[PDB]
Amino acid sequence: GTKQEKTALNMARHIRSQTLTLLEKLNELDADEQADICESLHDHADELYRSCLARF
Amino acid sequence: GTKQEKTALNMARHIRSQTLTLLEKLNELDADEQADICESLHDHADELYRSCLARF
Repeated sequence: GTKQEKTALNMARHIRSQTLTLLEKLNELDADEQADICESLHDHADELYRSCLARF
Repeated sequence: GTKQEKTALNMARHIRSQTLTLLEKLNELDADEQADICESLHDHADELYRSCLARF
């Protein structure tokens, strides 16, 4: 049960995180156009992460 | 000229990358629903990355 499938559940996990941390740092920065962009980004990166959770 | 602004150009850079690498690994995996999800994800993570490039 492939190690390629787990590594991808893993990257998708970590991208779900980075995008939240980035989102957070961009609020701090009142870089708010870009905050908004990263909110979307985070929300599709949990959509993917959870797509991966299921199928895997 | 804040180190908070550079760290965020940096995370956004790296997320642009991970999503491509993830996208690639998910083609390999013929996990194609999820490939499609990550293509979007990549494409908004370059949209953000380049939002950051400008303003910063």
